[PDB]
Amino acid sequence: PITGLVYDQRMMLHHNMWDSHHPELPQRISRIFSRHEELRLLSRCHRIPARLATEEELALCHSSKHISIIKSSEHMKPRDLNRLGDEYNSIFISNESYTCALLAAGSCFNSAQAILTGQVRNAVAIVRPPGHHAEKDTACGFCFFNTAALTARYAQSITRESLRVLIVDWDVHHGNGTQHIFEEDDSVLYISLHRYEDGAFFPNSEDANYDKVGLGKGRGYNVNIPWNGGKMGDPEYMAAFHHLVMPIAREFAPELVLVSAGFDAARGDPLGGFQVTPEGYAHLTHQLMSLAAGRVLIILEGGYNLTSISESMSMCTSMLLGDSPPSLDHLTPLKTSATVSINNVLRAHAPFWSSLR
Ligand SMILES: O=C(NO)C1=CCCC1
Ligand SMILES: [K+]
Ligand SMILES: [K+]
Ligand SMILES: [Zn+2]
Repeated sequence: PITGLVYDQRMMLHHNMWDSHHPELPQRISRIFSRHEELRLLSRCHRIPARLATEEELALCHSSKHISIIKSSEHMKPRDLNRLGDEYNSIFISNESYTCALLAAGSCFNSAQAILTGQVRNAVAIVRPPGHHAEKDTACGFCFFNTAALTARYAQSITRESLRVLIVDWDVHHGNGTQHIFEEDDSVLYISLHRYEDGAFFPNSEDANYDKVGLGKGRGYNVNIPWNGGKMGDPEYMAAFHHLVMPIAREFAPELVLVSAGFDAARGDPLGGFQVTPEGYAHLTHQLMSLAAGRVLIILEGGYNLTSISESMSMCTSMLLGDSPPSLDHLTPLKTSATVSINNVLRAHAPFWSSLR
């Protein structure tokens, strides 16, 4: 009944040298860690060490060209770093960025290994830079390497190739990189909830719509839950879990659950515009703990209100430790567009998942 936790202050070294107030701040992870200490959650966890991902491990999901370019940034001058970052969509780079991305991935590898060998029951990874926008061949949206995708492949490499991994991505943005990496794969089920606005929300692609169900062998194994026209919160997320996430996940019967746990859908976030509460994230975590014999790894993605993300992720760790869920506020009726979204996903995925029929 042990919960693992990985945090390493070295991941704060990745920084924006032209805009020191950029929202993807070094103190995102130190604030989450501090709140775990304040709530006396840290002493209840087993500390898991960070490590660098190797280049061979990065190649589980990424091209050699992309790996080499980010690797080369470690020795670049600021003028090189500025121009290189501006080649990507929403990326800043410093001489420490590559090392920090390696530590984010390697920290999650060690956590998955601890879960899969039974050292811990579940775990939380307080890591940055985030990962779920990173593609096979390019960086994007503050992400260099796709930490969650890499962890799924790493998990398969130390168990068996066809280990069933569920990735639930509740960051407010679509994890375009994770979807693309696994789009043709039936061993990794990707489920994303995200603000969509008919494509008028980052990353601004109709790839995030509900009709993208996967390709080839992966048909049915990509579940997009897109939100339109509404300040979504606990009622909508609870409804999506009840009607979609949990029935599909139970039928898939994962052997490992990875959460791309961005907290930018949280009330107070400067970018997301949603109002999921810390108790809401607690309830989402508690439901996922009923899968995979409790083998859940919570990986920090986005989330930019330091107070909101600290309370929200700490509440997730409280759930992993076995604490009872806090009480939700009175769940208001769903925003009408959320009902439309959920019904659209149900129709798209009922062909592949008999639990939705
Ligand atoms: O939080 C994020 N992704 O999860 C952001 C990347 C670019 C703008 C917002
Ligand atoms: K998401
Ligand atoms: K998939
Ligand atoms: Zn995000």
